[PDB]
Amino acid sequence: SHMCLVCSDEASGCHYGVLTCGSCKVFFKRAVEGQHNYLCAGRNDCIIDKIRRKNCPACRYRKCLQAGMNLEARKTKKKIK
Amino acid sequence: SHMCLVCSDEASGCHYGVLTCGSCKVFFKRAVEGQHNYLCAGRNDCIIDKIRRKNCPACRYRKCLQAGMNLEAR
DNA sequence: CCAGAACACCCTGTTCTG
DNA sequence: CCAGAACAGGGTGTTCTG
Ligand SMILES: [Zn+2]
Ligand SMILES: [Zn+2]
Ligand SMILES: [Zn+2]
Ligand SMILES: [Zn+2]
Repeated sequence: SHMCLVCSDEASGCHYGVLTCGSCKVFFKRAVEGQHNYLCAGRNDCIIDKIRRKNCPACRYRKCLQAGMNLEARKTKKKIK
Repeated sequence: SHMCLVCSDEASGCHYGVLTCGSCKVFFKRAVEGQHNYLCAGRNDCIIDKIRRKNCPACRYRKCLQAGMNLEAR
């Protein structure tokens, strides 16, 4: 019953190594598999929350990285301990 | 040959009273009618240019109004 | 030439499947 | 539980129509 660490929406589980909602889970996967040459229109600190997370993919992706999301998370936990 | 005064894309003609591109023309009309209440994720001063105009409809719509865009101007 | 409508795509987020 | 795929919708921008 926790909150997505990236956007504070209703979290759905531990995804790519972090507590997140589903939207952030698929957003991160899409961002890492393509290019993430996104551009912030503000000052690289946009507020990423449930209604505003769509505004700035640049800052959203940055928060994903900063919370520790990574593709090999599940496979890394499966080497422990 | 010219420049949209809202997003700086190549403008297409005078729309709603102002030199704008086509995307800004239709954005503005949708903003006034659909009257969604948009919310900035920054500080209400986002850069509105070709690639970023889509990031912040609140600020884009503000820049539209500030450039003089107006529905009943014809 | 411009307003408005239609179309066509992208991005997103929910649901399905392995 | 959680990854990845599929599917459904909203916003955006170009083209079409009045
Ligand atoms: Zn989230
Ligand atoms: Zn940002
Ligand atoms: Zn424009
Ligand atoms: Zn803004």
